[PDB]
Amino acid sequence: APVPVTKLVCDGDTYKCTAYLDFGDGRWVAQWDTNVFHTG
Amino acid sequence: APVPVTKLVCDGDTYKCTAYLDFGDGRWVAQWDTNVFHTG
Amino acid sequence: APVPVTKLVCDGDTYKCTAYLDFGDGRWVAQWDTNVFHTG
Ligand SMILES: CC(=O)N[C@@H]1[C@@H](O)[C@H](O[C@@H]2O[C@H](CO)[C@@H](O)[C@H](O)[C@H]2NC(C)=O)[C@@H](CO[C@@H]2O[C@@H](C)[C@@H](O)[C@@H](O)[C@@H]2O)O[C@H]1O
Ligand SMILES: CC(=O)N[C@@H]1[C@@H](O)[C@H](O[C@@H]2O[C@H](CO)[C@@H](O)[C@H](O)[C@H]2NC(C)=O)[C@@H](CO[C@@H]2O[C@@H](C)[C@@H](O)[C@@H](O)[C@@H]2O)O[C@H]1O
Ligand SMILES: CC(=O)N[C@@H]1[C@@H](O)[C@H](O[C@@H]2O[C@H](CO)[C@@H](O)[C@H](O)[C@H]2NC(C)=O)[C@@H](CO[C@@H]2O[C@@H](C)[C@@H](O)[C@@H](O)[C@@H]2O)O[C@H]1O
Repeated sequence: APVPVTKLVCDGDTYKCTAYLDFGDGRWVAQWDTNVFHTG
Repeated sequence: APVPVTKLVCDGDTYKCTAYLDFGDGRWVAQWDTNVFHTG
Repeated sequence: APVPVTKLVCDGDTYKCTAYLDFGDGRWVAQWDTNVFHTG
């Protein structure tokens, strides 16, 4: 079931974003690959 | 063009995150595959 | 290392979401491909 994201972070060493989820004991995350770059 | 996200959810059954968008009739979403897992 | 997201936007022309990061000079983003579609 869809559950809300309580905090979103991203990481330019791992090239992943991690979404902390509201569910159960509070220790579930969603995580996906991303590009990370400097604008301008 | 980039539009704001009003709410972000993720789902450990479908392995998707869904971003509700502020645009048009209010019923547009962005969605992507994700990993979902327990930590700790 | 993980850094906070300050703003999340998504774009139905590019089919990407972009996360502005709290890091460094403030001009780093994470960006990933997404589906974008109308619901209901
Ligand atoms: C002089 C200095 O410290 N420059 C920093 C860059 O080194 C750093 O870019 C990463 O550098 C490592 C090598 O140390 C590479 O393996 C990565 O591929 C580089 N990442 C990117 C996206 O270019 C940048 C960026 O820092 C990274 O991304 C941030 C958003 C954050 O997650 C940091 O923790 C992460 O290291 O920062 C310069 O200051
Ligand atoms: C006893 C009990 O209820 N255990 C729950 C797990 O079943 C559940 O893990 C999912 O289980 C289904 C089969 O029922 C699998 O098809 C999924 O692959 C499992 N998902 C994961 C990520 O392991 C877990 C996790 O719940 C899921 O993810 C949450 C973040 C949330 O989105 C839930 O709605 C979703 O079902 O929870 C245990 O309690
Ligand atoms: C009459 C009108 O303006 N209709 C709009 C649609 O054209 C638009 O759908 C995009 O249309 C372009 C060509 O104009 C296509 O290349 C895209 O593939 C279409 N995208 C999608 C997702 O269908 C829709 C949706 O607008 C897009 O997505 C929004 C979330 C936002 O990012 C917009 O800036 C973006 O154009 O909107 C209709 O109103």
